[PDB]
Amino acid sequence: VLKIISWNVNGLRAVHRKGFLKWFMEEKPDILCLQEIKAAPEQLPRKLRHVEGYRSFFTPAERKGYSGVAMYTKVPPSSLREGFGVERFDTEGRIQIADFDDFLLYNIYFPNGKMSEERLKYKLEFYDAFLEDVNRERDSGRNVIICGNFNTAHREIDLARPKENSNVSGFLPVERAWIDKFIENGYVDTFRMFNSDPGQYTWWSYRTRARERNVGWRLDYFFVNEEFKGKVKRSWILSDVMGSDHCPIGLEIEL
Amino acid sequence: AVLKIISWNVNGLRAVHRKGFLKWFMEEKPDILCLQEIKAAPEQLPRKLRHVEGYRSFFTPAERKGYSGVAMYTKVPPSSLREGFGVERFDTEGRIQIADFDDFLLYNIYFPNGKMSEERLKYKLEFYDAFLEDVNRERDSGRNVIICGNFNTAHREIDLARPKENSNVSGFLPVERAWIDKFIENGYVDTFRMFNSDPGQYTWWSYRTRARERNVGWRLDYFFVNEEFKGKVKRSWILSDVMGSDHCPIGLEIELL
DNA sequence: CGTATTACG
DNA sequence: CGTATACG
Repeated sequence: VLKIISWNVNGLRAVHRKGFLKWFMEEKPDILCLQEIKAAPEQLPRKLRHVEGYRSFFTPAERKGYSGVAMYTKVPPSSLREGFGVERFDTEGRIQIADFDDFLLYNIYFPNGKMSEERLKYKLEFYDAFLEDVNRERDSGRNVIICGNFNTAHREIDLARPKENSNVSGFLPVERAWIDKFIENGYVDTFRMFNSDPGQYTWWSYRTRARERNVGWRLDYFFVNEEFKGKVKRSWILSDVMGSDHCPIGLEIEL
Repeated sequence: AVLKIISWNVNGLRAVHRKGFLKWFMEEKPDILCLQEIKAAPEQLPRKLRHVEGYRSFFTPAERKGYSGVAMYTKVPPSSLREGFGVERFDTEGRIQIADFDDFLLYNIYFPNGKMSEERLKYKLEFYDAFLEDVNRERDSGRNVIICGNFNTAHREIDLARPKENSNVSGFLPVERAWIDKFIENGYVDTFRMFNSDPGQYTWWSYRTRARERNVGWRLDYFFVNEEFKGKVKRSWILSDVMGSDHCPIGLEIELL
């Protein structure tokens, strides 16, 4: 079994100050995917770039201190691709696609659509660009694992206040429909394979102290292509790991 | 009666508020509180910071957002408050309040820091010149004056822990030290030194080197009076245990009648 | 070091 | 609420 953890850390330097490395060394994932690092490698301490027993990969945005994704792994991939082949989507530090032979691992920080209509439109086009790429690979016979911050709660069970958020980016009908479509394209929301409970969230607003009252949203997911779903042994939420407004999520994969 | 004035370069009034400023303020209960480097306009402050029970507040922010700025809280409001010397470049940086309490004028002044450039050192020195013309005109007209705030210069070698290594650092340049000498010769008295002639008495310490815990400091904050008023000064002291900023507060007590 | 700026979330 | 250039 291989353990993969995904975490939108909302600042890698920030979580580092809070004890990221202590947590990392206790949890011992085989592969760790991070989103929203808000750093390029040259701004990171050495102990963050060089972690014992892991190869690290950093894919920053062009804009300083914005977005960015990272991957640490005990076995290195045979390749790592950092975009879809579309400039506007490939320069925000949102995409790592690592080839582990048994599977391709997509580590994706999907755009947030809250700030503006243009950014909602960018988010939905990113979604489409993502789906084209992953389908190309799956069709070629590759098995695929996708984790990261999708920035959308899929169904009503996936946030504490569905009614109030019907017109808020993150629970818009159009966004929820893209996830339906993604699933209908042959992919499985792994957490829902094992847990059909409500109150299971991965993000809580800092602003209203939402975490202590568990007023959250499930924005972070592990998906696999349906042909690969038999190899998924566990999908869970690391609810109690603090340090970010998102908590980590986990996947156990056989082979 | 006995009047207590406290001066404090807070380095962010919202910051000190978050650290317990109002609690300290209620404990100390000065008659007048002068603050420098508030880094805020009144609209950025909560209502309870704008209006403290028993005090009237006067905020004089810089044109630039979150930069500089001075404020004053007083139990008895002044008859008038002037917010400049009448020189535009000196009057737009939120550095000047001149309040008339009838018995005296109180200047609450955040003097400029000259460390960043030659341009800003020249600015500081010209601001010193404009300040001296102002206070002299008021004094010459028959007013007693109290001047407090952050002068941004340690006067003598006793006024900082490391005088030699700062001989060419703004804050301890011969030209700056000489200006304080000149201000004094114009008929003004550094009140702290009326009562305390010891070394190790400082009001500012660098955050960057954790200087405060080793007391590697500078005396940058002062209360001056015109010499004719000095017999009214009962005490002048440093509130060195009061945390929350890289400066500590200073105090003056005066007795009128 | 630490408090502001503005952008983003 | 909190994590990402200017001044001091």
